[PDB]
Amino acid sequence: AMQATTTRLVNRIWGEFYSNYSREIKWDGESLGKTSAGEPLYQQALVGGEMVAVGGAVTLEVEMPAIYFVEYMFEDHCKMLHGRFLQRGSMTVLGNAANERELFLTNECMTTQLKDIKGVASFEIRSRPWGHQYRKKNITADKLDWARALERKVKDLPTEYYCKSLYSPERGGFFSLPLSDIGRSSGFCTSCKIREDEEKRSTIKLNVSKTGFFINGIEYSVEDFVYVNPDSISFKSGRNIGLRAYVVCQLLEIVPKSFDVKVRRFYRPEDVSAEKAYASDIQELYFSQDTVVLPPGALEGKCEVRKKSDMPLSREYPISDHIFFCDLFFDTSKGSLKQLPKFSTEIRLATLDIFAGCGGLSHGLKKAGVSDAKWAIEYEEPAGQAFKQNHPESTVFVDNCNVILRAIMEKGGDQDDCVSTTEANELAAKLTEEQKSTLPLPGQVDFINGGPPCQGFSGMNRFNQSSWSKVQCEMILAFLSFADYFRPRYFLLENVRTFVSFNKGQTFQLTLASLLEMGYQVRFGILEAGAYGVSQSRKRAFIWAAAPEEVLPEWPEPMHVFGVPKLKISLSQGLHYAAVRSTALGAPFRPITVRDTIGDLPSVENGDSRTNKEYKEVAVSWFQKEIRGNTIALTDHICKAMNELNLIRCKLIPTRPGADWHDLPKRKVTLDGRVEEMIPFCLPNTAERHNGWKGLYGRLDWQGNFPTSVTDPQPMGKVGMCFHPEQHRILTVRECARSQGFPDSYEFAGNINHKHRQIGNAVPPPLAFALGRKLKEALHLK
DNA sequence: ACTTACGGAAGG
DNA sequence: CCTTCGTAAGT
Ligand SMILES: Nc1ncnc2c1ncn2[C@@H]1O[C@H](CSCC[C@H](N)C(=O)O)[C@@H](O)[C@H]1O
Ligand SMILES: [Zn+2]
Repeated sequence: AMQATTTRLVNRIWGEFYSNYSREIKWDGESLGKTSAGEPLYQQALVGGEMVAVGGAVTLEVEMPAIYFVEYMFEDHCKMLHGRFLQRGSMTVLGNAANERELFLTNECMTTQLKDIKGVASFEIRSRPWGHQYRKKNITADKLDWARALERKVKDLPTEYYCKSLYSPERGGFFSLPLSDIGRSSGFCTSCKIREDEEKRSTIKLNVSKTGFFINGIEYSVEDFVYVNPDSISFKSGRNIGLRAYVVCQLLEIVPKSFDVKVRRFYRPEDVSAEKAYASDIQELYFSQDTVVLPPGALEGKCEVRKKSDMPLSREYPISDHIFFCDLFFDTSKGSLKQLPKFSTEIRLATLDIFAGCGGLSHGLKKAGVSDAKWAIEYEEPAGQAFKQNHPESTVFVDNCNVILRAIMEKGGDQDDCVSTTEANELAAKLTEEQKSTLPLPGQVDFINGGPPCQGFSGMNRFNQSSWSKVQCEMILAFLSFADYFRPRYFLLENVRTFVSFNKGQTFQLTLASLLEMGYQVRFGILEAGAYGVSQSRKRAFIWAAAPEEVLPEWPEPMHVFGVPKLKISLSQGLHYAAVRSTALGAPFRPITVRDTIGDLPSVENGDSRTNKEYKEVAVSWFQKEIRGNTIALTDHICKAMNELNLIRCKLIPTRPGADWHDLPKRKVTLDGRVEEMIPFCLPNTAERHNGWKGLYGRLDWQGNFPTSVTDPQPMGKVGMCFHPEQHRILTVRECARSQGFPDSYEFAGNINHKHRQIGNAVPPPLAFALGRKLKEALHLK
């Protein structure tokens, strides 16, 4: 319940949203060259007295006039000018959080006569050096710039605009300026060439040798292995049943018609039965002799099909390899599976994890090879204990982030740049010298990640205007202040999907506006955790930020079928951005089900409290072999104890898909001597406004998926689906951890409520691993 | 320390 | 027009 401790930059950005806020036209000079069409190229000109030059900006009438950064000028004797659009900040995803003097370069350009220019706008390109050591100089320069801008605005003088980033709504973010590709004055525009290449890579182009084509840039050819959409050849938490994956085919022939492709076919284990898909590798295929003639537009990508001997030695949980293996033959007519009677042949960053929790993000990030987890901050004792247990080489501060930040800023001597409450200062002054000597200092942290609390942004929160929820939503400012003070090379933020829509997006827009103020490149997206190898409907919003000299990571490619449409962020002007595709209509791998996740764990009764057990059966599914590994000790296979009435209700729920409280008979039970009603009073009382409370007192489906992991699985909770598919009990701690992708060797601390809170709060380790892989690729790109 | 009671907006 | 996805008050 502490007000966030912030630097003055973040405090100034958020303002009131912070609780603790404190006609003559003539060429100038000679020519310098000619275009490919023999047109002289000039660099300087005069248009009615005002001066136009390559690298400046010009104005066109449109309501505010449009601004165009001049790329080149040339001459019919008609004077011409090519310019790239400079979008204003208010017309971007920033909205009302943008400055009135900042312009963003876009990939849209136009050619216009010099007579159409309304005037010349004072325009500069801003490129400040990056580093924590330039913060004070940047602060002084920004104060001077603000004073000059206010002075000019008082006297009604023309505005002076600056540009430091390029706005990509198609890539969804703000990237670094290609300073070497703009203002060349050579008759060649990079955006024009990019547009031409994008237009070219869209049509059907049969190759010269009549053996392949160029669908969407991909160069398919005969004997290649391709993906085909399965359509071209429900209850709560069970919407993935009936969803099929990509049909893997071999390009056999190019049948002339403007042509068609004749392909063979491969069968997956799930095409035989659901029991065969359970006990089978996710990358297994069956040879068949069925050929289909398809249009060339039905192909969805390329893959490799090997034998079991030539499969890659490295095995990862989040599978990013488009490699399958074929060993058996599926007879379509008989339905049998027989044997086969042309297949295929340093950067670790010192990391600070704020709001660490039990270490779900840190585990995946450091498993990918990009994070060190050198420092962690987590103010809850059980979660900090779990983090220390799972990352023994990490320095964990079990303290408020607003106190750790105050201690860090006070250690560095920047007490005048800290906006903190008296309580934060008093608690920071009460830190022993041992902890104040191991605190991180700016220049030692190259990566800051972590997810601030989402309980104030979640749509479940009925009371999101209370003091507690308003304080929880204020932890964004402390995270941004950590990023501003330390200035790491990379920055990662995770929150709920509703974080981008909360308060009309004003919290989201004010976040990017902060990161852009520090001089970052910011990109945003929304990812579904169930498309990366878990049986869970978990939609999370991610924000990547990088220094101007670094490369922004790409988004991981989902490889599992999941019944979730495209998750779009609304930018502005009716535009939307989807970070990744939707795998509902096809993906390389089949969805993970509940039985694949928790099918092999031994049965336990209600209220089991044995924290140490032994595995009874061996792993069967592909998930169980990957989630257990070499673990021989079963930990935290314990479930919460239900009272007599709740246990009585649980035993009367049928063990069939779609079962919930609607199947409870209407009768009076006697427990003690108390007489109660079997059906809870609150469920039919407000069922009309809550979709009938579907899923409450509901069992999981063996072929479905787990619902969203909450910090307190209850029978009568907004989720509801917490009962075992076959056992009269709630899901154990270990089962809820497996549903989140946690390896069986992971440890949790506290009582059962603390462990459940730890699991329900954590980022799925597979998603963190995928993000870390993308970050590793970005780091190697530099 | 548990158990019950339960609003409304963003996307489709 | 369904389909998602935690905090307070009462024992
Ligand atoms: N002000 C604060 N200072 C430090 N930790 C905080 C905090 N406010 C909330 N937290 C912690 O942040 C955690 C949620 S973030 C979840 C942990 C992490 N994202 C993961 O993937 O595992 C909670 O457990 C809470 O204890
Ligand atoms: Zn151009």
